[PDB]
Amino acid sequence: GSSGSSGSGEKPYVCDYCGKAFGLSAELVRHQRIHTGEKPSGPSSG
Ligand SMILES: [Zn+2]
Repeated sequence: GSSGSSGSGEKPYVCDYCGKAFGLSAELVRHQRIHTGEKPSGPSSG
């Protein structure tokens, strides 16, 4: 039962769907992907 991920600070680019924080917009966009799943070309989803 491991735990503890202290390091990521409050970022200006935080998602609303789930509520994730991202320092760079790119990180936020690529993330939103998890929320938008369509035409999945290849076994990749978790
Ligand atoms: Zn999200």
